[PDB]
Amino acid sequence: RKMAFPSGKVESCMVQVTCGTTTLNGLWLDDVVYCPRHVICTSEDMLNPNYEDLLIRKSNHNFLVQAGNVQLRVIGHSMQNCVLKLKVDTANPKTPKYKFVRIQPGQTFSVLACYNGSPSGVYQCAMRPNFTIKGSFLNGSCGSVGFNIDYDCVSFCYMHHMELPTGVHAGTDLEGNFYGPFVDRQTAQAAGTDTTITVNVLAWLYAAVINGDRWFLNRFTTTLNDFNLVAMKYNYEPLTQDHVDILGPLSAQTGIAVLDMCASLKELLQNGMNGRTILGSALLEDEFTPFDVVRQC
Amino acid sequence: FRKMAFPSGKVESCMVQVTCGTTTLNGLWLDDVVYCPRHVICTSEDMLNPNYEDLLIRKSNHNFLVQAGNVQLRVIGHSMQNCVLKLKVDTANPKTPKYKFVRIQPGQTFSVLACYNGSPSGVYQCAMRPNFTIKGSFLNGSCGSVGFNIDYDCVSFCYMHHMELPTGVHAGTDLEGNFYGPFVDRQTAQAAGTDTTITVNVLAWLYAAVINGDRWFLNRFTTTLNDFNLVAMKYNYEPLTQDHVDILGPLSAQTGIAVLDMCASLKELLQNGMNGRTILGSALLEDEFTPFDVVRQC
Ligand SMILES: COc1cccc2[nH]c(C(=O)N[C@@H](CC(C)C)C(=O)N[C@@H](C[C@@H]3CCNC3=O)C(=O)COP(=O)(O)O)cc12
Ligand SMILES: COc1cccc2[nH]c(C(=O)N[C@@H](CC(C)C)C(=O)N[C@@H](C[C@@H]3CCNC3=O)C(=O)COP(=O)(O)O)cc12
Repeated sequence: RKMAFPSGKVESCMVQVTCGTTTLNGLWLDDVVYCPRHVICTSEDMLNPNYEDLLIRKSNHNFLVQAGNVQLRVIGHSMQNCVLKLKVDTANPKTPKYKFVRIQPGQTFSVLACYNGSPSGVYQCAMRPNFTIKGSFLNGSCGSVGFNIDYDCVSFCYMHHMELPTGVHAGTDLEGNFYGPFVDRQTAQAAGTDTTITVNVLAWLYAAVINGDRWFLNRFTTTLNDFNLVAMKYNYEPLTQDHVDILGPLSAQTGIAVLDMCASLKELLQNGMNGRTILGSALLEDEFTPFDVVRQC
Repeated sequence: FRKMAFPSGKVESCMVQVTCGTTTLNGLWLDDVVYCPRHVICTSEDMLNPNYEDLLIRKSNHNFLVQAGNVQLRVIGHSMQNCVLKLKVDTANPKTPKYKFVRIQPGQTFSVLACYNGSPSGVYQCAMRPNFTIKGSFLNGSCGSVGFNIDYDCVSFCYMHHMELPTGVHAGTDLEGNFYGPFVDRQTAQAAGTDTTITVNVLAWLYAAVINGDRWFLNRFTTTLNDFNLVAMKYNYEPLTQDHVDILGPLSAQTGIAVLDMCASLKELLQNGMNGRTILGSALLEDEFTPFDVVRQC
């Protein structure tokens, strides 16, 4: 099932940042607070703000950073693409081991949704191929982060900025770079047309096999280039070499070649399910990575 | 609209590892007591059918090996409340939250924090099914994992994991050791009563889908409460009470759709199938969101 990482290490890092009357969420790691730069906007700013000129008018004493109602004093500020970095005078004693990472489409992560620096909920998300995520966010949620946990090291990968007219969501990595062609303006932006995450559909077929559901296994094989040409015709992502490599463990475990599996999914694409389920669903599931399959299992 | 768990940090600070001999599971460390399932004291040979009390009198405090991360806690006492072992230790959990022990009623949801060897591993949302099972995600060594709700800094523990049924649904107890359902902490194959679908939750979920723009299942018809329950019972859905009607008010006030209107919508879904369409991306009528879960998310 959809399963989030335990959130306690990220929870102890959430703070709020206020400019005038705009309060977003921030991420407090060591003695730096990271938040979306549009906190320095007010209403007339937003259509096309001048973050350069807006941040010139700013001084350290304009920034109210609070862990709860305890203020942390700002001693430096700077902009790095779309994230503001506020240097504070206290190193967060609950700073976990961590890295900032830029994820690829198809990869999953947990979102800690927060409001006023207060965690509200946790859930698993997948970065769609059009660099949106299908999240759950109200107003006040900007600055909420997404993350993975590997050996109690936290890999921060997403900071939330935007809800698109289609209800899906957009944001940056922790260096302030948007995933996708989105800009942090009060603007109706359009997502690229999404596609199905092929490497994840394959992982899910392996998990079916691991569990005894293998009727779909065929006797054929394919080249990777022939599958990628047939896959794009069904709005499926083409497979990279990195995709085949992370399918490796599930391949070895089931004994099924990655490219026989590809030839098996192709059949499911040309001929459908035939009123037959796979792991209980009538639809192919594309938001479990091979890591998520191995994670449990 | 996603299935959302409560932040698990408050529970993470409480999970520990409990080992007796060659069996290990998770315990819950609040104040100066560690709570764990009682079959941790069982040998392999014992687990088929053991006398738990005589198994416990023959126990020494020093045979219990409680590890909280890297520190070993010392057991200065023990007792047994139903299927839950209470291990008094010489150290109080300094990170003990405001908490309470609650017995959940069927249809209600909670967050499960899946743990292994006392280490948290995942968190997700479950519902107490009508037949007092939960459709969990649990492996070897998950026994002692807990379910809980948080309500303004207060944690309400409602479930401790014990068992996976042959059908692959799961069973356990409240934090006073009383099983949900007719299950026992024996190593035997146990079946549950026939399960049903949580009606008021499906309706909350239909209301969720309208709030997210999905409207294709709405219709102009309406129904009486009793004529809806006749059809719901026919399809193995729980009955709808007036109380359930009232709990749904906020969603019905919010969307402009009277509850008895959404029931006519659900009745037609039950009698006509979904014709290959989808609601909030699901091919199935989802019944593990309560009205409170929808309200708090939307
Ligand atoms: C013409 O305008 C539009 C037209 C059509 C679609 C549009 N979409 C946005 C947008 O999304 N705008 C960002 C801010 C940008 C301008 C930097 C925003 O509203 N983000 C929210 C999260 C959002 C709100 C609810 N659910 C979320 O995901 C926060 O993170 C806290 O913002 P608040 O200060 O608390 O209101 C503007 C817009
Ligand atoms: C003939 O026997 C059977 C036949 C058919 C079905 C059966 N089902 C069970 C059962 O579920 N038994 C509990 C222990 C009893 C004594 C209450 C258990 O087996 N295991 C887990 C949780 C489980 C592990 C797999 N998924 C979970 O949810 C623990 O965590 C504690 O024990 P372990 O640490 O694994 O040794 C026995 C059985």
